[PDB]
Amino acid sequence: ANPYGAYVAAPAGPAADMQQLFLNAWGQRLAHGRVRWVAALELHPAFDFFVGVADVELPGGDVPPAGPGEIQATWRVVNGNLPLALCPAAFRDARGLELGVGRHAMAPATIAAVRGAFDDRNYPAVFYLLQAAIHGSEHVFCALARLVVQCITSYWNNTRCAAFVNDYSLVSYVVTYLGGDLPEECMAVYRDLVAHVEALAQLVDDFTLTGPELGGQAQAELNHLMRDPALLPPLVWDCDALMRRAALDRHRDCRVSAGGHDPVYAAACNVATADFNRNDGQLLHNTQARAADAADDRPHRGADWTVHHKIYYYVMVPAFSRGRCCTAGVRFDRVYATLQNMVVPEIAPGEECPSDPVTDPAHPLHPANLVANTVNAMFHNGRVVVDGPAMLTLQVLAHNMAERTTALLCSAAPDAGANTANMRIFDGALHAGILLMAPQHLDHTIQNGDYFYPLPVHALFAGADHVANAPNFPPALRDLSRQVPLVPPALGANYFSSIRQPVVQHVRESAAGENALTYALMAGYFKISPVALHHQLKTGLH
Repeated sequence: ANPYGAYVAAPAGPAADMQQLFLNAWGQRLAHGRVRWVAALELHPAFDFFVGVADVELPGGDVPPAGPGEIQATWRVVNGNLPLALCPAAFRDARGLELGVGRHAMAPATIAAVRGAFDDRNYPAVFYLLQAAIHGSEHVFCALARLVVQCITSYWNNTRCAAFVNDYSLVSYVVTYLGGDLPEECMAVYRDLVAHVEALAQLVDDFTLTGPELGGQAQAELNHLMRDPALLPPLVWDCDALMRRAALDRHRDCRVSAGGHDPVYAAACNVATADFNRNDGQLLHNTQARAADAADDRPHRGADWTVHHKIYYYVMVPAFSRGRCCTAGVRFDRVYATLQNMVVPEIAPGEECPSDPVTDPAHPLHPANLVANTVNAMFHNGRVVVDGPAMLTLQVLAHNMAERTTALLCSAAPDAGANTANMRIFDGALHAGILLMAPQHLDHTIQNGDYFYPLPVHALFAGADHVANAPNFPPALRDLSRQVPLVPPALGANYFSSIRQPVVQHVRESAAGENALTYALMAGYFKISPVALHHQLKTGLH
């Protein structure tokens, strides 16, 4: 048999290496046997029965100790996990559809805008490096605020498309703060986006009952996955979701492995502090508004924040990307470098700052100044228009920066499952990572592994194109990958994800408008425990 979806490895140091260490040990295991989930033992709905692994303590291990393949079973958590056989896609779609009527609904515009962003193969690379530099930091988003307003307007005017939709934190800000700074029709989009994620959040409370607090965890946490503090979103800039998580009753038994080390926090990082090559499992927790509010212990953002993120990444993203997209770790040195390597000609004494880059030869984006391998070059390729001062704000990065993108493997035993009565749930996630939206041109900087390296934390985000066209991709597996999510066993396995293939499969083939497909998923994300059903039933979910 093929244990791919069955096995779960433990963090193998160098995040930017992980994914490779993988395709070099499972190259055979994969091309050989066949994979089930990616498409006999359907003994029960509330569970998943598969050809286990035998004697191995799942949490660790580099490769499956080939041998007596026993048969294990895992608890499908959300109802969304019931195979598409037992639960037709066409149905779940219809479910969300009727579920939609009477609730929020992203306007035609906002959809075409955001989708477009995601489907744009020429999406200005600069934006990623910028996003990388603006690592979830609100403080920094505020600095480069001028710069940003430019990119967004720039891009928007070129093609009505939301500038940074691939990152909630930014999208969050762009709503919080560049009020009358972006064109009307355009700010609209960014708002609408959050306005939706706001409704999807309300949906949970709409089908949860207002009562006691079971197991030190509010009802909604037992009745729904997104609202469940046990699952941290795929991508985490700070350490909020990670703090609150470790702050759960023993009867969960949470285990988080940071790149392979007990995760130690960090309140900040300079240019003196920053160690791009650090392998010790220390996570930056610096994303505050004021540098004064500096913390190492307490969390910064708040309870809801992290939620909306999960809502965005697990619903909104799939909703728009339909799977064509993938999470990746960043090479901050490579970035920070070419980033703070610009060319701003001296402002002509007596003259005013260059406004137009097609004429004034003193404009950093005038062809005359476009030096190869310089951030000036990039802005040009992206058909982006940013003036000199804006470009200079990048001086901030030296003050507030993020060093390494860490691979996170967390886990725990089920909640309202004690009457269920071993196998624990596994979930991956990236600390300093970003979501590569559309797949940029094969031999270019984004794909060339220049600044960013592909590293899927979950089946939901693992576009073949990103991983297949990667730097050292075994040409043998090219075929396989063209139809099988390659999430590193170090980051989790299908039969253990709080959300398995059915869901993925759903998105991939679903054929509903985003609004519909949105609510659809948000629904599928409800729990399955008796209590869940209790609530879901009372409120009238089904």
